[PDB]
Amino acid sequence: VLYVGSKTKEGVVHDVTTVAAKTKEQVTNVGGAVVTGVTAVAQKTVEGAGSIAAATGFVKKDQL
Amino acid sequence: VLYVGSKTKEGVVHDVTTVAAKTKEQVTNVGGAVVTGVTAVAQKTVEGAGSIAAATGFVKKDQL
Amino acid sequence: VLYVGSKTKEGVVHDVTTVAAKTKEQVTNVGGAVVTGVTAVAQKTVEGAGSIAAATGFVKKDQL
Repeated sequence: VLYVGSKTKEGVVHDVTTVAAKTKEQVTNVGGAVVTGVTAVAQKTVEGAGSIAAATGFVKKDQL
Repeated sequence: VLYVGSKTKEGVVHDVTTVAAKTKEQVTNVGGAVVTGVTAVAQKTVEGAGSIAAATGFVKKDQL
Repeated sequence: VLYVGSKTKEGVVHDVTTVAAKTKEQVTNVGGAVVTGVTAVAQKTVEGAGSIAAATGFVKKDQL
């Protein structure tokens, strides 16, 4: 009766490897979003109306 | 009666490898989104109306 | 009756490795968001309406 229960991985980010030698960036930003990098987001549950989950480089401008 | 239960991987991101030598970027952004990088998003559940999940380089402008 | 219960990993970020040699950045930002770095976000639950979870490089300007 071994492992009668779970042995799982839910919403998992592992063994992410990155090797970026050079980024000679002249980044000019005027009222905007710029994303230059490793972004790991692991979630199990997100709920609600109008909800944003794991947004990267986002620009939200509502005339509401 | 081994492994009578689960041994699973649900919503998993693993063994992602990246090797980017050079990006001599002259990134000019005026009121917008730019994304230059590794983005790993692992989720199990997202719910709700009007919900955004795992958005990357997003621009939302509503006249509502 | 071994492991009758859980042995799990829920909302986990592990074994993230990054090697970035040089970023000779001339980052100019005027009223905006810039993100240059390792960002690991592990969550199990986020709830609510209008909620933002794990936002990176975000710009929110509402005319509401």
